[PDB]
Amino acid sequence: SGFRKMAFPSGKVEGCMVQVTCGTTTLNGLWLDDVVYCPRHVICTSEDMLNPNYEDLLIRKSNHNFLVQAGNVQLRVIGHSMQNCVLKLKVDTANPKTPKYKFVRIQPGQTFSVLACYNGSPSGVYQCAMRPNFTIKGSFLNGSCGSVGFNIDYDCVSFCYMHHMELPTGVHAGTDLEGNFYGPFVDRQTAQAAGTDTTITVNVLAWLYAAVINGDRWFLNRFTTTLNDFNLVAMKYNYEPLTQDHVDILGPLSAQTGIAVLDMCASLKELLQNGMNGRTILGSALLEDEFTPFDVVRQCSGVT
Amino acid sequence: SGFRKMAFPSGKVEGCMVQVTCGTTTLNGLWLDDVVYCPRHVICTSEDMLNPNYEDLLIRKSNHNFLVQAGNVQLRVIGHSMQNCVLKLKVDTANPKTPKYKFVRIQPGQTFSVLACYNGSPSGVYQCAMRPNFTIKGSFLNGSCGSVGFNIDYDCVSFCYMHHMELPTGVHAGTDLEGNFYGPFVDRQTAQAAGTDTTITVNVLAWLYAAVINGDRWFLNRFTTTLNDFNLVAMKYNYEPLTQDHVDILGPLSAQTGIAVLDMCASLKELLQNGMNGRTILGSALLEDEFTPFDVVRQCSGVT
Ligand SMILES: COC(=O)c1cccc(NS(C)(=O)=O)c1
Ligand SMILES: COC(=O)c1cccc(NS(C)(=O)=O)c1
Repeated sequence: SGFRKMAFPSGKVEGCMVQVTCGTTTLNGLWLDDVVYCPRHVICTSEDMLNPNYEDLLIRKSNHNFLVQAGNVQLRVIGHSMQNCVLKLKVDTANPKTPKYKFVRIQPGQTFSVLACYNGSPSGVYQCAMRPNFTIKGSFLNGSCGSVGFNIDYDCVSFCYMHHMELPTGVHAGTDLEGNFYGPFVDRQTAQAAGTDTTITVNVLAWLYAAVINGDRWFLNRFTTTLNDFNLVAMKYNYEPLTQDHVDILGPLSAQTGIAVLDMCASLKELLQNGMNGRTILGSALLEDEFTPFDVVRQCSGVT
Repeated sequence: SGFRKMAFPSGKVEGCMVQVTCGTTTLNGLWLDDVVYCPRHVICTSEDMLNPNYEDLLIRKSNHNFLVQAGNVQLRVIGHSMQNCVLKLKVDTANPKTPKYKFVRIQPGQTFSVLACYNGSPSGVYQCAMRPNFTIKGSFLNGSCGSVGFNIDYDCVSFCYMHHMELPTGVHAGTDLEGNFYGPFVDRQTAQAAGTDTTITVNVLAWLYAAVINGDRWFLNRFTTTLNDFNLVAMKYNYEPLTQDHVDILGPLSAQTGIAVLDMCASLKELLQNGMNGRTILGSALLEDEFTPFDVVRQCSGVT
């Protein structure tokens, strides 16, 4: 029993973290096989960052300008290319600790673990979600760029995020491992405002199911609703619309608890309209939206 | 910027987790040097668990009755002893991945990371605190016993917790790595009620400092207080008393933010008396008490 905000074990990713230095800029890289992936803004002075022309800045850089250190040993860079907003540094040595891995671009609402690193050295691990506005709410200081976000399916690490940017509002933007930003963000020190940070409805429902499974039942009400009725309320409260695809995904949590998805929707509706009245659910005084349905299944069934 | 509930990187501990089986009971062990540490209740049938006599149950067990598996390879048990509520299984092979490590008994209020394991296989990592009633609020299913709690000081893992028990209320009890229970709990399936789960005052203050550092300032008030005045309010709200030792520990957070510890105490006092009024601090609608002052320093300074 008990339900915790849980990150994947970080060991497989710890073994992939290196320090990348270009001139006076040091950040983190991800070493998979004989390639080190890092944010292309490693090539920038903070001055460059105001209006960088990355192709033009890259002409001034050779293989030997990229200093890659894995622990306290230098890797030989034998090639480099720009893919979108990441640099791929070819090194002469395959990472001996390369895990099975995939590159996956996640959708808003999906959760992942971040291994926060400074100078290629891991400091901590935490669980994030891709927000509906394609930001993440991270914990990232100067030097944390190139820290990555990941999921693990048994023995295979799916890399979904690399850290690039803090917005003036202190929320975070970054790329998939093909260098493509999530959302409309760019690796430039310019005014970039995030859209509405809406609540991930399907995730709140999953967590309400988790609460029922763990004995927190006080919010279960006598009502049901429809998707259209629920969605009118959702809109009003800046919750993402719920689709039949979301209802389908929640099906196993419905089955386990014998609470129809639309019944839990009506319980959520009442919680939005009435508030918590100073009560908690799973030790939270707000509705948690950074557990996916699968996260709830995983933690409530003990997958390794 | 940003402030997250952050666990230590789990890699060093992942490398120490093994499966221990005695008869039909499988749980987790911790392999350090040539010793596997596990809960002594590995020897119990659930029937035994109602009134176990551990010395008497152990007479029926030999070295070969303890099956230790590290990944998919069996370790040879050449010795076994009971220390308090843990078994120490001597194996013929030193763990090649043994990190630098210490055994530390923590005080209530101290935080640590838990690597949740099933069948010697890590499923996730989360951040806990030793509650003032010597429980922890974990996420632990059947098979998770022998999962451990730890801190890392640079390269040295300090092991502070091993999981043993879920109380009828679904909170958790376990031991230090010398087999001594935290609090008055015993490894017996009997009625064991926890005391008052009080709020770790010094931890809430630290997190309020973290909030100021990250731009959440709305709760800063025009008041100050004294330890005695604050403590009258603390008592009323089931907050732990604040000592001059706690004030001393908060000193660096005071210095960084220029907010006197007693001023932040007066801000906390008003938050207890007035509530949050539907506002959040660092994305929480309650006062978070599972960050230590050092945790705040660590995350706000980027230690690795
Ligand atoms: C077991 O049913 C699920 O929760 C489930 C099924 C299939 C896929 C997922 N992935 S998710 C939570 O990101 O959308 C969850
Ligand atoms: C830097 O000042 C601190 O926060 C500090 C100093 C010394 C020790 C600690 N350990 S603790 C938070 O567990 O009580 C924190």
